Amino acid sequence: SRSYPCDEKKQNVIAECSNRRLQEVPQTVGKYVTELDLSDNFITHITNESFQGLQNLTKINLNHNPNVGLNITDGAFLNLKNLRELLLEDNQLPQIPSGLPESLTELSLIQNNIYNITKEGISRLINLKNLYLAWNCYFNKVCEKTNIEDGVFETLTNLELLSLSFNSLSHVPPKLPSSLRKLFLSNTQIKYISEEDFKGLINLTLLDLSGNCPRCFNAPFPCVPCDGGASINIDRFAFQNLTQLRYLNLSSTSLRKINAAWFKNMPHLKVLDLEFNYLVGEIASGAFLTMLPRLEILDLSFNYIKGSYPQHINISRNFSKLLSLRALHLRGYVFQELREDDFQPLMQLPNLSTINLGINFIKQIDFKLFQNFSNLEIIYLSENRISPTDFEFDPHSNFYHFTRPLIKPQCAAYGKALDLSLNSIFFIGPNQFENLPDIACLNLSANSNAQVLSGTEFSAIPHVKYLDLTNNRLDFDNASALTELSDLEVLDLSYNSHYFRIAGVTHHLEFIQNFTNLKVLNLSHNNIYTLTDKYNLESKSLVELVFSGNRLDILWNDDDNRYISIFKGLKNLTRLDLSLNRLKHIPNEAFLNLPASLTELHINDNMLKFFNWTLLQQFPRLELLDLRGNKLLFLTDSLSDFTSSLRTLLLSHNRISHLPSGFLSEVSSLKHLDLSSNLLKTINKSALETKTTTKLSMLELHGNPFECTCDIGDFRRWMDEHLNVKIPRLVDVICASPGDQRGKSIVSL
Amino acid sequence: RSYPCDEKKQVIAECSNRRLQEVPQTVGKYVTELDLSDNFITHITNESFQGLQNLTKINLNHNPNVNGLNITDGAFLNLKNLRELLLEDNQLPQIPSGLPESLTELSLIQNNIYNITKEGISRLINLKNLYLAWNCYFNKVCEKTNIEDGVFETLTNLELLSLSFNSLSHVPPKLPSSLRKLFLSNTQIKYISEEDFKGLINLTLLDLSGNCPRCFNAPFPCVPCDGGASINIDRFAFQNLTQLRYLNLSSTSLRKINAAWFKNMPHLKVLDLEFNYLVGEIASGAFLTMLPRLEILDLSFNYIKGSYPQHINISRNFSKLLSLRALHLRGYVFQELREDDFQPLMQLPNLSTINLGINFIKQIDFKLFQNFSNLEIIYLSENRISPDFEFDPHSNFYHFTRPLIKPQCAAYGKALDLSLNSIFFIGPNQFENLPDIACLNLSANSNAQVLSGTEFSAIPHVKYLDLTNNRLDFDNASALTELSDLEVLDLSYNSHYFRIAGVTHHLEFIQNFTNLKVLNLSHNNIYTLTDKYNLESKSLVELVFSGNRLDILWNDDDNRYISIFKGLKNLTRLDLSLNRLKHIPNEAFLNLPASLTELHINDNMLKFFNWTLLQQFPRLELLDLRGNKLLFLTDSLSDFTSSLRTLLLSHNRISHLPSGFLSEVSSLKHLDLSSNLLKTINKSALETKTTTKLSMLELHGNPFECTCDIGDFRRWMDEHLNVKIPRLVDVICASPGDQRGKSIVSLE
Ligand SMILES: *[C@@H]1O[C@H](CO)[C@@H](O[C@@H]2O[C@H](CO)[C@@H](O[C@@H]3O[C@H](CO)[C@@H](O)[C@H](O[C@H]4O[C@H](CO)[C@@H](O)[C@H](O)[C@@H]4O)[C@@H]3O)[C@H](O)[C@H]2NC(C)=O)[C@H](O)[C@H]1NC(C)=O
Ligand SMILES: *[C@@H]1O[C@H](CO)[C@@H](O[C@@H]2O[C@H](CO)[C@@H](O[C@@H]3O[C@H](CO)[C@@H](O)[C@H](O[C@H]4O[C@H](CO)[C@@H](O)[C@H](O)[C@@H]4O)[C@@H]3O)[C@H](O)[C@H]2NC(C)=O)[C@H](O)[C@H]1NC(C)=O
Ligand SMILES: *[C@@H]1O[C@H](CO)[C@@H](O[C@@H]2O[C@H](CO)[C@@H](O[C@@H]3O[C@H](CO)[C@@H](O)[C@H](O[C@H]4O[C@H](CO)[C@@H](O)[C@H](O)[C@@H]4O)[C@@H]3O)[C@H](O)[C@H]2NC(C)=O)[C@H](O)[C@H]1NC(C)=O
Ligand SMILES: *[C@@H]1O[C@H](CO)[C@@H](O[C@@H]2O[C@H](CO)[C@@H](O[C@@H]3O[C@H](CO)[C@@H](O)[C@H](O)[C@@H]3O)[C@H](O)[C@H]2NC(C)=O)[C@H](O)[C@H]1NC(C)=O
Ligand SMILES: *[C@@H]1O[C@H](CO)[C@@H](O[C@@H]2O[C@H](CO)[C@@H](O)[C@H](O)[C@H]2NC(C)=O)[C@H](O)[C@H]1NC(C)=O
Ligand SMILES: *[C@@H]1O[C@H](CO)[C@@H](O[C@@H]2O[C@H](CO)[C@@H](O)[C@H](O)[C@H]2NC(C)=O)[C@H](O)[C@H]1NC(C)=O
Ligand SMILES: CCCCCn1cc(-c2ccccc2)nc1N
Ligand SMILES: CCCCCn1cc(-c2ccccc2)nc1N
Ligand SMILES: *[C@@H]1O[C@H](CO)[C@@H](O)[C@H](O)[C@H]1NC(C)=O
Ligand SMILES: *[C@@H]1O[C@H](CO)[C@@H](O)[C@H](O)[C@H]1NC(C)=O
Ligand SMILES: *[C@@H]1O[C@H](CO)[C@@H](O)[C@H](O)[C@H]1NC(C)=O
Ligand SMILES: *[C@@H]1O[C@H](CO)[C@@H](O)[C@H](O)[C@H]1NC(C)=O
Ligand SMILES: *[C@@H]1O[C@H](CO)[C@@H](O)[C@H](O)[C@H]1NC(C)=O
Ligand SMILES: *[C@@H]1O[C@H](CO)[C@@H](O)[C@H](O)[C@H]1NC(C)=O
Ligand SMILES: *[C@@H]1O[C@H](CO)[C@@H](O)[C@H](O)[C@H]1NC(C)=O
Repeated sequence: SRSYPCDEKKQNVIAECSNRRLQEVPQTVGKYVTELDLSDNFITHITNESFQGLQNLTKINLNHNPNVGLNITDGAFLNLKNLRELLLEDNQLPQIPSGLPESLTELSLIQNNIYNITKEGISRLINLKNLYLAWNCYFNKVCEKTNIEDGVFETLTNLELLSLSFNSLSHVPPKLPSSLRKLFLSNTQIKYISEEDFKGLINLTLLDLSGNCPRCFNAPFPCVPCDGGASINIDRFAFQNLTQLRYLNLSSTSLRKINAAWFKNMPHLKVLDLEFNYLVGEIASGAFLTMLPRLEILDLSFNYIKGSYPQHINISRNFSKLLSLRALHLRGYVFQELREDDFQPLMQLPNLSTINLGINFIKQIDFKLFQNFSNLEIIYLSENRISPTDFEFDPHSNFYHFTRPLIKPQCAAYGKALDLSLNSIFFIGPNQFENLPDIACLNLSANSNAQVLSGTEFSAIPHVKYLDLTNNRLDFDNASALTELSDLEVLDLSYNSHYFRIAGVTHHLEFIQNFTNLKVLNLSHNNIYTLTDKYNLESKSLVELVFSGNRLDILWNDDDNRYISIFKGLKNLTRLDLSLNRLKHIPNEAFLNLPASLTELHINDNMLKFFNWTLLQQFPRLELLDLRGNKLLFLTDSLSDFTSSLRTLLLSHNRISHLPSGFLSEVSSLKHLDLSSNLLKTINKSALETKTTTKLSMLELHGNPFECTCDIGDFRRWMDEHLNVKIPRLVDVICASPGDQRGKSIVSL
Repeated sequence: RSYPCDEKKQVIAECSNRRLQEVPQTVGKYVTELDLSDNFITHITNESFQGLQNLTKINLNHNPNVNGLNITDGAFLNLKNLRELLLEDNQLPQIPSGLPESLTELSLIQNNIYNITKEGISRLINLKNLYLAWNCYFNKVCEKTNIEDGVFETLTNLELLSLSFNSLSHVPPKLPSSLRKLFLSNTQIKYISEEDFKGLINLTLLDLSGNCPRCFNAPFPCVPCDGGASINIDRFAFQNLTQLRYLNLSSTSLRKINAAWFKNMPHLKVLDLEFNYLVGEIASGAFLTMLPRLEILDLSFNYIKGSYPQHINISRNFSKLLSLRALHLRGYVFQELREDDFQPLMQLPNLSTINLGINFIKQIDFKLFQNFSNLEIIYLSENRISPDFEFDPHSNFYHFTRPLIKPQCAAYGKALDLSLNSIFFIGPNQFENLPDIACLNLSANSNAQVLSGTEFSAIPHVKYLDLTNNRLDFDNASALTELSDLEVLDLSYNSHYFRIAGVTHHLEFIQNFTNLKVLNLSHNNIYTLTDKYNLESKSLVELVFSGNRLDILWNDDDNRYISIFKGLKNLTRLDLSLNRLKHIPNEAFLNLPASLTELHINDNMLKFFNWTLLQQFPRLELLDLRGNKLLFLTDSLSDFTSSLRTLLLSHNRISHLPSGFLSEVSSLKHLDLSSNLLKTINKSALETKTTTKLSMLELHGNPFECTCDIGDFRRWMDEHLNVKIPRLVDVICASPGDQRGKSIVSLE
């Protein structure tokens, strides 16, 4: 049938029931459901009856109930004989619930109020593979020191992952099972790591001891250093028997000195995180660098000496021993100048593909040094000074750094990438790119660049294919701009509105036609409303034009003809975005002059009161039409007369009060119709008049003010009979009248 | 209570933009000025104003609002005192027939009138001001304007005539000599003869701009004279224009200005010559000797296309402009300004404003601004220094008329605006040899430096400093402290480094200012500070903290910022709008300065507000909680404040009003409950023994139930007519249907 209140669907069966304002566990769930997600509802109480007839559930998620404490009686879950993954995060739980099923393999209890880790609660769960207990007591939270009953984990003999981070521990719990692979103990106020602490865990691949004896200067959180800001104290033989270790996080442990012999017996170490320490000394001289022959990722970010600004970065020769190194991060070291000889030790590494020098206030760089490298793919120099919920930190993300790729992947994919974003390159000199290697992806966003590009500024790197010049203040006064880059495929000129705003300066966009291979052009949020000389955009190649956040309302205004064909010369164009252009009306001749090659057309978030549906006869490839967030007052009754290509029609956030007789099913093409957040109070039988298939497989109707009287029943039978038409969010397809039905789903009466 | 207009005296009916479909027949019969603009009115007849004799002014602009306005012959003619009639933007195809002989002002701007006729105009002999601009222009489909010979001749009191933006081709003959102001911009007149203005001895303003326009880079469809020739003005065309004060010749494609045009023009004060081709004349400039009483000279946008000369070339004869107060040279385009290039201007005694905006200037020898007698405004924005219808028919077409520098900044003294330049850091000699500057603009220079307490030492008296839209790195606690006289500091939109956790942010310098009155930290995304977590000043009166992250600063797991504003002991005004606050901790709220009079927490997401806590705020006059998610008010609000005059609660989720709330506090003049969820206002809500001192209660936008029991509130309204409820048309019944859309003030 049609499931309510959850949306149920099957994979190699999952009832997503989240964020639905549910007051208690709905009882109408399907029977063959394996994975239920009740996250973000308003459930206050779980008992042994809440999931009575669903013994085929292997996964329940009750995270963030009740959002804006959750009461769970003992053994509530005890009957669920297949339950393996139980997620109870962010629930103000005061203790680990009693009587959890011996079946559990995964138990998350992140972001609760649990300070007593106890055998009664945990020792029964001998199938546990992952247990997450992070973030129950941290920062200035009002909470107790955490109590870990002795030997509480030693039963958990297939335990592979244990996370106790952001809890007050003081010391590494004794008696962990040697099954452990991943041990997270970040920000647990442990000052001292003894020889005994992990002697037994011979399978460990990840150890996280970060933020114990933190470096607190400029902490974005309440930060409590060890006494005299001292180093975490790691015993000489603490990592002796950790032969399988692959991931070592030692960020913010106030390290000044690394004991090289710590790495003696972990020659498979792949990822070493050493951010926010005091290692300027160790970076220039460290022995430990010789002990890391398989290391792929080394993170030394934010080791700057406070108030210190050395002229040069000082890199030990021993970096030349890091033969497997793939990515080196050296943000926040802070130094003025980068010279060829400062990086000799890295030049011979065969796999060094990422070098990250973000946020170092670098003033000058000798670009020729990147030339002398095996296979640099990513040169990240963003944010230097080159010149011509309810909690703040995601419990599931890295705490010390953003985890996203450095360069957008769609740019990096083209080849070698140079990111000079967020510098002070306000003008591109004639030699600013001399001695660079053959860059394919270049980022110059947010340099306050205010110049007049003219066909020569990129001569030294003519093979750029993806060029980001967003958030600058370019002065488009020359028609040869960027014409030197004849392989250019993607050009992003978003947020260069500064000069476009000014009537009196010129604005030349002619250079666009000069590329034989330009595919994607983003002119968004430029406030374009007047151009000089040539009023039209032209390209034989261009496939996608993004023109959001401009002033087509002025370009196409009734008293001016000059821009009536503005986009017509884009002969290859399939995708066009005209959103956010304050259009109240589009002149018919202007709509007719959009390229007939369009398959996708967005005019969302404007101000349209009317739309000439007849004009779609001229767009025989048009598959997606998006008119969301306008003021449209009705629809045409003749849609099938005007297109046989349209598959998706998005009409949400408009003012439609009536759906025409023979609308739904007369148009063969249409798969997906979105009428959410309109002014429909019913749907007439006659709009449901049916042909073939109807082909409609998705119809959105949430947010309309349906009159839930016996009038609607025609539509209800229709839904009942056309179960191939997915209606999402049934709990939001709600009745506005009369008062007895007000606020309920239309499906529930 | 008037309806549907809002009425008031000195008697004026403000009835605009109200969705009305006919002229209302329920307008007070005393009303003298009536404004019905922006309504949906389609028809006007001799009935529409039948009971409103005594009307002196009617505004019908822009009806119907989103065909046109149909007006019958004689519709208005029974209105015998009617002086001002405004009919702009109504798609009138003709001047309406049989208008009353009493009219002194008639405005027909923005219609489809291409025929000016005696039948329409010639008996309207009391006319002082006739506006017919913008009826045919650009690529509008419209006809060349036909002016019946002599049509203006009987208008012998006509002082102002505006025909701009119509296709005229020639100056109309037979203009009455009572004319003071004649507007003929963009009328396609290529030639001015000696006859055209021969009798106009009272003219103080002539506007001939946009005839033979300079079309290069035009922001509108532009049609040049052939060859781009200049307007052709006869040597004697201004013989008798002895009273002329304003002459506008912008965009007339002038290469050469004939000095003799000014032979008989001793009072010219304002001369506008933008968008011509006058680079040569600026250098040679015979005409200048003719204009020793001129006050304003606008020479902006005379740049030669694709010419970037090294220097500006200013004729020595500029020194004859002895009454010049303001010189505008935007858009000349030149590389460098040397002292010798402005010699001619250095002895002009009243030259207070020099405007060099948008010239792409790279180097300025700043010491040259000392040899000036009394420059008050040095405007150098937008250079290059280093270390319906598009146009408003009531505004200048060739430039914005706002002030160059903000008045609040210029009022302090000499002013220097280097906004939108490329001063990405202030070098150590960036300001030497400047005049004693009191108002300084450095907005939008992409400045990224660590200000450290010496960068402004050569202009140590600045009192208003604008550093907006930069990317400053707040890493030295002595930044700006060399400005001991500083009173206003704007640091808005410097979010760049503020949004990065790993860099330092030191705001300690705030404390060092003995005279700091206004501080703007808006839109900086402030969420973390280094070492010192508190703002402190003994002087500060106003702090703007909108668009930051108080949600993070005061989150529940961190206490370091719980007194962030307590040390602002003198503060009266505080804006916490736009900080994504879902809740304020009680301790953080009680730590706001006890001295506050005006507190804004609008446009957050506050679900709850602790009203109790207003006990700690005995000077609190204005509290703004608009644009939140508040579900309710307290029961006993007088228990908590005796000072509150204005409470703004619009756009919240309040559905029930507490007993006696409308008279509960009695310091309160303004209560705004618009756009909430009130269905009605119960009897218990109006119970008091105190007299209410409320004078404005706002309720539009609540979904009222218009059943018979809204009667009690209707009665209270009827009884409390001192309590203004504006916008009664929008105080609307949500129910029952068939009462839907109607103002609660109707029915049973
Ligand atoms: C110290 O360094 C260590 C070693 O790098 C670091 O360990 C990593 O922590 C992250 C953060 O939890 C782990 O990432 C998770 O891995 C699981 C398992 O596949 C994913 O499901 C998670 O993704 C979900 O959540 C994300 C964020 O909300 C979403 O982006 C996504 O939609 C998912 O729903 C998440 O990636 C990571 O696996 C470990 N690394 C290893 C190898 O185990 C540790 O965090 C550092 N310590 C601190 C305090 O930063
Ligand atoms: C060529 O130069 C001349 C001389 O400078 C210039 O004449 C000026 O035109 C403007 C634009 O109309 C006039 O400004 C108006 O003056 C009246 C009367 O005092 C005001 O009502 C107007 O203000 C209303 O409208 C404004 C804009 O909507 C609103 O901001 C304001 O709040 C009011 O509602 C308006 O200021 C100006 O008076 C004349 N100057 C003189 C001395 O008479 C002419 O515009 C120039 N020509 C072109 C095409 O630019
Ligand atoms: C940074 O914050 C500062 C300080 O708040 C801010 O400067 C202030 O801007 C306001 C404008 O919002 C100025 O107040 C105006 O002053 C004029 C001039 O006389 C008055 O006409 C105004 O009153 C009318 O308009 C108000 C609404 O704007 C109505 O409230 C009023 O009833 C009238 O209709 C108005 O009060 C104030 O003078 C300045 N202060 C200073 C010192 O300049 C600055 O704009 C902010 N910066 C940025 C970049 O946003
Ligand atoms: C300027 O416009 C361009 C082109 O539209 C923007 O780049 C495009 O960004 C969209 C996301 O908005 C990308 O689509 C996404 O790609 C991923 C990766 O396969 C996919 O998982 C997502 O579901 C989605 O489809 C698209 O690839 C990307 N295109 C290019 C050529 O980069 C760009 O972001 C806009 N610039 C700015 C500043 O907004
Ligand atoms: C060029 O650099 C800019 C600025 O660093 C990058 O912009 C960031 O993009 C990410 C990825 O989506 C956003 O989530 C960040 O918020 C952006 N930061 C800012 C300040 O805008 C940009 O993506 C880079 N361009 C490419 C092609 O890699
Ligand atoms: C300093 O310079 C900036 C930029 O020229 C001025 O900002 C403009 O202010 C006006 C007038 O209020 C606004 O209408 C414009 O939109 C603003 N433009 C920009 C780019 O922000 C600023 O007001 C000047 N400051 C002072 C004190 O004069
Ligand atoms: C990695 C972050 C270092 C924070 C301290 N610091 C240092 C500077 C700075 C250093 C050198 C030049 C200019 C500025 N700015 C700041 N904010
Ligand atoms: C006043 C308007 C001039 C318009 C043409 N122009 C000229 C320049 C330019 C000139 C000289 C240096 C840098 C830029 N930029 C532009 N856009
Ligand atoms: C370099 O990377 C290649 C390809 O992934 C891999 O085969 C090899 O192990 C790496 N070389 C070294 C010395 O680690
Ligand atoms: C760009 O193309 C146009 C016409 O297609 C041509 O006029 C112009 O010379 C070209 N400019 C170059 C290649 O720099
Ligand atoms: C049209 O677009 C496709 C890519 O979508 C491309 O292969 C082709 O070269 C384009 N046409 C021209 C003439 O460039
Ligand atoms: C659609 O456009 C054409 C002009 O292209 C026009 O003739 C027709 O009247 C228009 N239809 C509507 C409803 O505007
Ligand atoms: C012009 O300046 C002179 C000399 O400084 C002064 O005497 C005179 O009063 C000023 N006149 C005006 C109108 O400002
Ligand atoms: C407190 O503010 C007022 C208002 O500006 C001012 O008069 C007084 O001097 C201020 N306190 C100082 C400057 O210490
Ligand atoms: C508001 O403030 C008082 C004093 O801090 C507090 O104790 C009271 O519980 C709060 N009110 C609400 C509704 O939480």
